[PDB]
Amino acid sequence: VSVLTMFRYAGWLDRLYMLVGTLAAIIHGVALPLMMLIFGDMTDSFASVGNVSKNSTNMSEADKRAMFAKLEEEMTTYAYYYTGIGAGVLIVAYIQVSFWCLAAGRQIHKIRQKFFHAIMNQEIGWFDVHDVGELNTRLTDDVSKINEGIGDKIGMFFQAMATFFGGFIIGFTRGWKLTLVILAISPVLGLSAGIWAKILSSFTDKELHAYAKAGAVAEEVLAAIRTVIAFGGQKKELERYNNNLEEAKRLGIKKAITANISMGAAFLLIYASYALAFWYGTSLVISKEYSIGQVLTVFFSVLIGAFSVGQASPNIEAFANARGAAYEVFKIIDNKPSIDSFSKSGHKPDNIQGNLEFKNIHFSYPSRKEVQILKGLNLKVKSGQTVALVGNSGCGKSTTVQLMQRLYDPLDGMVSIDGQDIRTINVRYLREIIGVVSQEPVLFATTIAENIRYGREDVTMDEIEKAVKEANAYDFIMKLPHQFDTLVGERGAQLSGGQKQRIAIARALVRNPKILLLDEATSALDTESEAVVQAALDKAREGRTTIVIAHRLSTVRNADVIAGFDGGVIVEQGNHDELMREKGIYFKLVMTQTLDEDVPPASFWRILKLNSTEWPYFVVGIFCAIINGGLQPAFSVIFSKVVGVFTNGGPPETQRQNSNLFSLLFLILGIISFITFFLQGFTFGKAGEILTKRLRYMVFKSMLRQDVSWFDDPKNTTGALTTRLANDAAQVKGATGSRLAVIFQNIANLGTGIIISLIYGWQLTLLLLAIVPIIAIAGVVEMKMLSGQALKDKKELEGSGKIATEAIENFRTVVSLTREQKFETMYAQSLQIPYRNAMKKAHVFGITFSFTQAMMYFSYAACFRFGAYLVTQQLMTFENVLLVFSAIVFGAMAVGQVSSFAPDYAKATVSASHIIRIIEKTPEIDSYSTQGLKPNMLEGNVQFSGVVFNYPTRPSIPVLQGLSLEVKKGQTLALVGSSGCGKSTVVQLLERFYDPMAGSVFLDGKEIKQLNVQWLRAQLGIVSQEPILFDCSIAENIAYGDNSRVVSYEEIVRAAKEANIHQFIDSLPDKYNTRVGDKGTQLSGGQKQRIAIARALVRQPHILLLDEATSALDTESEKVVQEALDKAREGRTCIVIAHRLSTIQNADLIVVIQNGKVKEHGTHQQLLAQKGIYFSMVSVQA
Ligand SMILES: CC(C)[C@H]1NC(=O)c2c[se]c(n2)[C@@H](C(C)C)NC(=O)c2c[se]c(n2)[C@@H](C(C)C)NC(=O)c2c[se]c1n2
Repeated sequence: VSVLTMFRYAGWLDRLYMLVGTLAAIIHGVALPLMMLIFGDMTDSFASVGNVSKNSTNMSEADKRAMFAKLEEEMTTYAYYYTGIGAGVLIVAYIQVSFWCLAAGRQIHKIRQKFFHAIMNQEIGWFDVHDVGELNTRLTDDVSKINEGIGDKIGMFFQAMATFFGGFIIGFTRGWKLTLVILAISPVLGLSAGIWAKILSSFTDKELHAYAKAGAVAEEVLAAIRTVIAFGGQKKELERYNNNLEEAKRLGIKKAITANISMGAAFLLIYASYALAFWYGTSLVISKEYSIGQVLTVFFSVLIGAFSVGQASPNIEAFANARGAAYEVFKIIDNKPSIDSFSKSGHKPDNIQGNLEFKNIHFSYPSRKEVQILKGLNLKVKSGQTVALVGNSGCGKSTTVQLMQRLYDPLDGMVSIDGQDIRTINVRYLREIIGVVSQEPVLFATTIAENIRYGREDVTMDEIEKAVKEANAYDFIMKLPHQFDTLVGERGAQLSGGQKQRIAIARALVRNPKILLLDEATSALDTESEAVVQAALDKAREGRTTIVIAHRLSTVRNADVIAGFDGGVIVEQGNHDELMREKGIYFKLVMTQTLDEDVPPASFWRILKLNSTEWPYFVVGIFCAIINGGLQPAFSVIFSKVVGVFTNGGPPETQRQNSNLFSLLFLILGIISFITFFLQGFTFGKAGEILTKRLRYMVFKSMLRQDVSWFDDPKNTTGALTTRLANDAAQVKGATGSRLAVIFQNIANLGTGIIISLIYGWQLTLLLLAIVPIIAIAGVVEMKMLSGQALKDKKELEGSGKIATEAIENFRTVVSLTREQKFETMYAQSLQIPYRNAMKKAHVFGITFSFTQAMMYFSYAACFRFGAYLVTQQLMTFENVLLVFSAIVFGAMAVGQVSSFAPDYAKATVSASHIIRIIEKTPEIDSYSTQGLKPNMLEGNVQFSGVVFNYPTRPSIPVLQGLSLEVKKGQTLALVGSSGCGKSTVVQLLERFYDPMAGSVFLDGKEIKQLNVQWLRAQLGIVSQEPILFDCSIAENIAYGDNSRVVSYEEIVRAAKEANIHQFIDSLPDKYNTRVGDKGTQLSGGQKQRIAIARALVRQPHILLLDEATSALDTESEKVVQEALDKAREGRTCIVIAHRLSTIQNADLIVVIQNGKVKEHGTHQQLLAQKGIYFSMVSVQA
């Protein structure tokens, strides 16, 4: 039910098609065992011919005839065999695939529309809860997973019937009890295999979780980069915990990694066992009873039943994860909670006009426990009026405004619009009859003409023309290029909020309600706009009764009636004057305000050379690799022998030949493997260990030393970096392992394959090499075609998913609701295309997979038939075919390698390139000389000649053009610009974070941008806006280890003293030991600054860089800061930049710089004597 059924709901000819295919799949897997039985019949007639060929020394003619007759006889059996099994595979395959598609296809599609629309119907709730971020996320993600659920499933039913039926069919029909001995030994061995292997595979899981832990403890904080450069360099810590947990869980999970190699070894060991019991049980039940040297069929075949149950396993899984998540989020899908709104039929009020009535409504927010914001609200408002609400403590006003669109249904009491109860009239009809405008003027990524249109589908640019003209916007739109058909550059980020809101005005305007609501629309907008806007707001009001909650008492004056609120506490009501007269709430309050990347340059073999560098040595590794390969073709050889010696050889010692080879297999495979692996696992594994660890150490430091425009102007977040750390150390690891695997399979396949290939027979060697590289190329192109369709599909669906998102993310839409479907409709359109396209590609996968399989039987037809070729009187085509097919097996072993081990080397290398390009870098300012700190450099006079610069993005026109400043010693250089840039950049330039484009600086005499970077940052009293202190203790923080500076106790005492933070240091549990406490979230910015300053003075600068230090503080914080800073200055030079046009007075040389160029300068009153820039600044101040 629910889970699975719903999960597969909705398909007539679909469900039928689904079944159909299913069947196909069945006949398919089964098709493979049949294939095995056959190899039986052919291998048996073949064995007969070889045994009589063994007797020989007699009737030469009777032999020409018996062997030719049997040759052509089976040569035919082969024709009709591959013809059979073959044609089959092809056909049904293509079919099962169509299941996959068609099925999931239309399925998903359906689920698609029903989900979009679903969300667009869950209403309020999608604002109520959800992450409405995480939602569209799961939108796309989940939908897809459901799909993969439908297709892989098909594949599952498949291999499920391949194992079940095959292992049955053969595992019971051929043997009678022999097939049963098979069942005995084979299944039992399959058990022990899957068991032990899986037990230690999960032991690997546990080891990997122990890793992730070691990982984060190998992560730490790596942001706060800037403050860090102005600090020095962590470098030990990182490395410490780094390699620490690394090496530990390294050897450890590498013990389970090597144990994983102990697993590939346990499985292979047991493999050998498979052989052991296999051949043994055979040799016996093939020498005594059931003498057919064809037990091979049954036994081998059931093996196939096992491996098919495996593949079956991952497929099922996908059906699960798909089933599970799909149906659960499906429940959050098809489900139609709604009912607190909905969108259909309802009550129709043609009466047009009416009065708003709020009759005792008790409302609690959707957050259950949240205290009812409308602890009983009574408020009626006549038509034609314009009532405003006033509050301040948040949540109540906007709340009423809110439920006026029926948004949240009232918890109790009710509200009657016009004279009928809001809850009784149709919702759409309501929402349309209710024009509203909140603060956020949301605009869609389209043209103005549109946004408007959105407000109302049908409408001619004519009406829009007037509408806007009325919403007074017909001007900027005009002066705006493209006219009405002007887009809004990806979202509502291309014009002033004033304009935006305005447009909206227009929007809702064209809606022309009867009830207009303004949720502090004007709010959050410059004064000027504020006026023009209010203006429009008015022009649209008064013909429409309107309620308005705002803070601009100024725009509250023209109120036909004011509403007393301040967080959900109704009170005084009536005209402005009446409330002022009431000297209550109004009066008072009125008087209270008066992650993408991808880089072209890769790195061919470069990673392999730098590979070796990051490697001491491990021939031992490559060695065991090689021998390992040799080990594989070996089994190949030996097997051929076994089957051969027994299918055509001498009757005596048949048991010694059998007991020998089978025993051999065992010792050979099992022992050399478990050993070859373990051994390598240890070597190559340790390889990845150091490589990673060491790699990190370098990469990280490379960053530490790195810096300038890097973190100064980065687009490489702290995460992206940290990640880079982990992932890439790991990926290169995969680079060395691959290289290992490469040499391996190679010599394995290539080498041994060719050797045995020379002892071939020249018919087989060639026909087969044609077959392996060919089916190989068909597999690679198979994948390629598959990723392609997958990629392009993700792009069309993307577009569709981007818009859809835009709507759900921007629920505001609902405000007009005049688009829901309209929207989804447009998406139906896009969806429409990738749906027909999903069909085409469907068929595709079909023909592809099929053609694959084709190549399969085909290859077998050629192989066996071409092998057996001419065998009249005994020709060079006998048992050797085994070895030949061993070469086919060899190609298939190489496939086992590229489908296993370290990643496809691809992402491995790309990630390798990244870590390289980074570990490399260009230091730019590490150690050096470039000064000697002569006992007479302790001045501090800063010089700025030319000063032209502009952090990386030069075509944005430099923010430093021909600048020039200067500053004496032991004084305070005042600095004030226009805003943001200029101030900080200079400070920066001093810190030499960015070497100016043209010009230079002089901290005292020598040339800054030549002086010693290290020392120039040794003396520096830096304290910018947003401070910061690592999750250390204040004592340590205060004692900021700039360099060899040993945490000087009495020194730091000096820091808390002057800094003015000794207050928190006095008492407050632990005194100096208190860790910032949870990364710092326990001390006010004032405090943190106090420690900031402590830092500076702790370094005893000769220059103090104050970057608006206190610029988001308050009482005694700004005061105590300016005082500590007061004694913190004057003994040593200090450029103090700031936007405190008030406390800047106390300055020696105040410099008024107009971004790029300084315009005025000198002493305060003097600048005031210069009525102009500085003047207009203190006057705007007031
Ligand atoms: C592929 C199916 C037709 C069929 N095999 C043959 O017809 C065949 C004819 Se000679 C022979 N197998 C012997 C012999 C060469 C030693 N094979 C191996 O020692 C060997 C070692 Se790993 C490996 N195979 C992988 C690889 C090949 C995928 N194959 C299978 O798990 C598998 C399961 Se059923 C099956 N194969």
